[PDB]
Amino acid sequence: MIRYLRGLVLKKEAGGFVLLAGGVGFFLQAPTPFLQALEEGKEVGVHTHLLLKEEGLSLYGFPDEENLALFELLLSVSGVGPKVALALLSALPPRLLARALLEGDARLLTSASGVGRRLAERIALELKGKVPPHLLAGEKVESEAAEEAVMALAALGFKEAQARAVVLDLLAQNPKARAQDLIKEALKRLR
Amino acid sequence: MIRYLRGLVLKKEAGGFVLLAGGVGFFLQAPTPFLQALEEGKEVGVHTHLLLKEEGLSLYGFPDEENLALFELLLSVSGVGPKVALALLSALPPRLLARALLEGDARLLTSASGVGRRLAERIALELKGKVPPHL
Amino acid sequence: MIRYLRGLVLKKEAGGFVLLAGGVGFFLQAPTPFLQALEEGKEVGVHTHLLLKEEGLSLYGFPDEENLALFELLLSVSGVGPKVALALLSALPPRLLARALLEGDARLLTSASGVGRRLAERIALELKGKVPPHLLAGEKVESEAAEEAVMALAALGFKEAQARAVVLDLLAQNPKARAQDLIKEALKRLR
Amino acid sequence: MIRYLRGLVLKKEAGGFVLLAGGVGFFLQAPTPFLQALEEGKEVGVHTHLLLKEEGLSLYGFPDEENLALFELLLSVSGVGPKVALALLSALPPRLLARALLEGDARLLTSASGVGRRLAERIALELKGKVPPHL
Amino acid sequence: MIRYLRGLVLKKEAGGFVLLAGGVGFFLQAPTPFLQALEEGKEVGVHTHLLLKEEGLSLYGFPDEENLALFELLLSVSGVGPKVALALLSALPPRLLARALLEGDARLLTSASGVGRRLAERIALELKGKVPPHLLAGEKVESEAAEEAVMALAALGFKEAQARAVVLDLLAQNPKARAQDLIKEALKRLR
Amino acid sequence: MIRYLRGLVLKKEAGGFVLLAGGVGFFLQAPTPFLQALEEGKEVGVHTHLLLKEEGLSLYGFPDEENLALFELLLSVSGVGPKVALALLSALPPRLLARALLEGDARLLTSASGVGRRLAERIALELKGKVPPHL
Amino acid sequence: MIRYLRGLVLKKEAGGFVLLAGGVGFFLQAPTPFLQALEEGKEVGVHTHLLLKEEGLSLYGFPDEENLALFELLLSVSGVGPKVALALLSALPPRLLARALLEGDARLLTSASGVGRRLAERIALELKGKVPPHL
Amino acid sequence: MIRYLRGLVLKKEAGGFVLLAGGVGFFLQAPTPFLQALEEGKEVGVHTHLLLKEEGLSLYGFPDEENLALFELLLSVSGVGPKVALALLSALPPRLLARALLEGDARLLTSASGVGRRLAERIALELKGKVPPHLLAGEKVESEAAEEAVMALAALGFKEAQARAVVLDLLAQNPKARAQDLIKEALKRLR
Repeated sequence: MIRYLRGLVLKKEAGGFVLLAGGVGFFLQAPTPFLQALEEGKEVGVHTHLLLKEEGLSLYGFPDEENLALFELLLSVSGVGPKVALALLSALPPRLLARALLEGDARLLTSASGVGRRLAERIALELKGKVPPHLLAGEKVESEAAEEAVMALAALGFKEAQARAVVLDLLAQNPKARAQDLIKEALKRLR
Repeated sequence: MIRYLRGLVLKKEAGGFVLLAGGVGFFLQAPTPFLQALEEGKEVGVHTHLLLKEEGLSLYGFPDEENLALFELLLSVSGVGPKVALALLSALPPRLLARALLEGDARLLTSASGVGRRLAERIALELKGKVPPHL
Repeated sequence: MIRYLRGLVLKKEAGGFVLLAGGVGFFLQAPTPFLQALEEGKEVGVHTHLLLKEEGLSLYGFPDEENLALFELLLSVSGVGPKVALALLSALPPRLLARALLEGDARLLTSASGVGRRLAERIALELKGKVPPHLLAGEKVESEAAEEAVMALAALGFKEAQARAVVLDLLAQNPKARAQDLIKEALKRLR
Repeated sequence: MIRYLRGLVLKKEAGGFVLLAGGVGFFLQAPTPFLQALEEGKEVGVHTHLLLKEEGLSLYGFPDEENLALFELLLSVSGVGPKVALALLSALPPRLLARALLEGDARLLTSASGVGRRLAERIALELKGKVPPHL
Repeated sequence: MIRYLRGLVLKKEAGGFVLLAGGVGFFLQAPTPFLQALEEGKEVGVHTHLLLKEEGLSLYGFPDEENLALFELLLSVSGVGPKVALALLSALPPRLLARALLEGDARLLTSASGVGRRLAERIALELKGKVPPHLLAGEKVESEAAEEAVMALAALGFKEAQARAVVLDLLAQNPKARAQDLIKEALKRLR
Repeated sequence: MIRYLRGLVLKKEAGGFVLLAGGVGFFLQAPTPFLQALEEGKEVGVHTHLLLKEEGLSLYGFPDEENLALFELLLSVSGVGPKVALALLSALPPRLLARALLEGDARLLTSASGVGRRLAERIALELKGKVPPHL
Repeated sequence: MIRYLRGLVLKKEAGGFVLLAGGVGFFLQAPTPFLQALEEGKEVGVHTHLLLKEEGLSLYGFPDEENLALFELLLSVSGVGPKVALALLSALPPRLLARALLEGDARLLTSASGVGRRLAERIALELKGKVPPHL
Repeated sequence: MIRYLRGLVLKKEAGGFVLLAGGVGFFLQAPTPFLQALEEGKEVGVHTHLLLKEEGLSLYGFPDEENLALFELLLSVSGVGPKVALALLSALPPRLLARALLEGDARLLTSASGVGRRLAERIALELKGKVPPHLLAGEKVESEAAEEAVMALAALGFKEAQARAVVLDLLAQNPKARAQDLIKEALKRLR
């Protein structure tokens, strides 16, 4: 239910940390990497993952949707718990873990704290193939293809505005527009 | 306990979406139609249903007392599949469903994915006259 | 955990209603009486009572601490659930129910929707005596014994302030001060 | 998931108190001492511990990582009695407790109400060297 | 595990009875019909059906494999318990119940003590088709097709033995031999 | 499933006894009276009651449909204590019990060990008119 | 607790058979092969395995410490399917199985009915070096 | 329920063995000692102890009531299972274990396979005192105090019968009669 949260890093820890979102001091565990790049006092967003139990409720935080994704997916397997999933996530980088998970590197998995011999195997055979659409490379947008379009246009002659004023109108009739397909199509209406 | 949630759709995504409700990202699964209709980046209120599990909580937002109601009704059978639930609610509009559920139309239900003859067949029977007039 | 909440009465119902506290639309059941004296649109405070389950979580609201108290106490008994406890609370007034519960009117209990024959009995034998400190009469403070003190003083001669200015100083050295014990003790220092 | 709660003490009351945390009245049971010390009507932060049950959630606020820590430690035994837990934490100050727990002093624990010889006796054993130096 | 048992009918009952097999007095419930055709004192065989629980173990007895069969099959359905299954079995004859169960007479099912409206339906939709190989007519062998063969042979001329002495030898080379296919084939070797 | 067991009392012993039933030593707990009356080394039939548990089976032999019946009846309440059960059946004869149970006499039940006022008090209520005439 | 049962095969029948063990008809499911080999009307001893369930007991007789052993081994995985168990034991002889299980041969297991690639695939892994030399 | 059993030792094992009582081959675990003094082929009595579970039923056998006693008592403690209880029983002799258990030798307990450090302690603190009436020395009757009486009498003069014929009559009026109290009391009636 709780997936995202914003608040102060109130106080860190070995494998946990506390987020003062609202007026509530939430306590969530996270991967060492993420955990370290975490500094008390500054606001922060966290991709959380609730988790019931038989004695209480648990919160697990992550740097970005990607991570969260694996953590879940990971928990998806029978036998793998938060600790392990966390280990794996705390050991090798997501991207590399995504691949590994897909392909099935029970070898590479073992190669990481919480190093599970046969477990790394189950987790492997178990998610081979079953992994992942947009998850082999951390989603990251470059530059404003829009502006980027213009910027090109300007340097190609066309007085800025002339170029920007029609790049926009282009993104209108067609929101999807890689600078390329955008830029070109401008030359057309800029003949 | 959550029945209604009104806030920003922080991010549509697949079978669900994230709704911001005052510093807290709530994640709800919801009917494909609704799902697509839903425009991210803006506000929205959605009559929801909080569902607990071995894992933990699971929210389900819908556009009205309407869909919600069918969702909940479908949930009380055996193929309680919120999946199936959502399966059905995604394939047939509330009106056709309610009329189908009620007049027990298995010769339709099957549209939903995952609802073979059997399930639907023994879904209508299970709900024989449980589908409230309000349709 | 959740005991109190403030928000709009978003939408009422047969035996339930929704409280839009925060940005969340919480749905809680309440006693018919309380329920009716409830009007969509106006802010309201609710003495809530969470309740886990095996399929979801449930919220039960109440007019005042008193009620909440019984509702719990009620649930305290083996076999009595929210519905019943609610019935009982929805039927006869708290005060009368508090008494009844104490004394043991399995007769009076039955005498109320959800009218349980032997249940009214269990619930009776079961809480006989086990009920309640400050719960035989809805807690309700009268007038500002403080001011009330003064007000008397003024009408007894003493120019207001003279009287108020020392009633306060009296509540200082001694916060607990029924107008009586307060008033008198003023005449002393007002000789 | 709640570990820290900082807000207005809406109402001290008996074995607990109500803390206002942004439009929501949270209710926490807590150690008698703390409890009395606690002045209602003002602000307060309290390191808490959320405990689930058949019934449902139960919060437990304490004044420090300190008490909290002992509370939690005591909770993991068998006489997991948050009652007993609170029983002990109310009778002996964290220092004496931790030193007692650790050096396993049953010849003390019994002060707490509900902790007969047996329980305490088999509480020290259970925690033999589980009481962390930090005392 | 326990399916069959032999012992005295030690003492009967409303819907139960006790079988003293071994030295143990076993107590099993059975269908009224079967139950009535049961008389204390005489040995008897029972087609039993154990059944664990959360408070004890239960034994359900039946006249013949056929019945037992239905009782189980019956229990096979979700929601139908021993009581109901028993009712159904205690009401209409197996054969007719077998048919009904196959075809799906939620109408005929209801038509019987423990008369379940929608239940008779579930039980119906639920076992439609899923019922039963050799279970539409109580298995019952006629006469010794073997001897029967002979008996015919004798009356057809052939001195008894001559006929019997070769019927046997026929059942040898071929155990499966309806009197017909048996008899004929004798005339051949009796030419 | 065992209701009657008839065989040699291989060994009386404390709160139970061992009965030989064709190469198998069965062990039954039973009412003190019966228990003492019982002469070991000889034969005996005893209407029993097999009770399952977390641990496992538990037999309870009694001298008649009579006692058995009360034993079983008492077992269905909450203080299902076959102990309490046996407690009561050991203190009061079936007749007085049945008449007590039925006319709900708590002013007696207490004789049994372990049955405080409360239990007995809320044992009669629980069985108000459940005690079958046959007394 | 039953490991061996030796008595008359009162009636072969389908996926099981009834064995008479001194006035008591025991019913055991068993491997098809064994099953057919089995001649009804005569005696037989069969190393068994008693399995409890929600329903209740379930016996499983086999012809040797051999098959029994594999049956039991297969039972401890996840697709604990005594069905699958029997499925496998019916398709491959103990020797090939044990050698297959052990050398983890999924490129075979699939013969058994109900054992798709996946199951078998994650049956060998589960038993990697659990298959005892004795083959 | 099952406490005693007689049958052949059909086949032994590492920590188990099979008893063919009736026609059933029962499989029960026992203590190594007991286990070893066990030889396939010979009849034997076993002090058994059933034990349900969530996957099957378990049988644990013992040499004599004494042992069985401890095994149970042992299981009585929270955390100690059949294995451990068995270990303990398989390690040190009952008598010594009975004492130990009473007194509380967490030291001596540890001193035995399944050597539990803190467990030996729990088991200790836990049964200290709570152990055992007639269980500090394996119950074992000497000689027929009766005959023994006589035998003395004869050697003291009195012609055998004369002595035996009145020892019996003595055990009659008084079954409880240590040879001593028996013998003497004979001299009286043999004056």
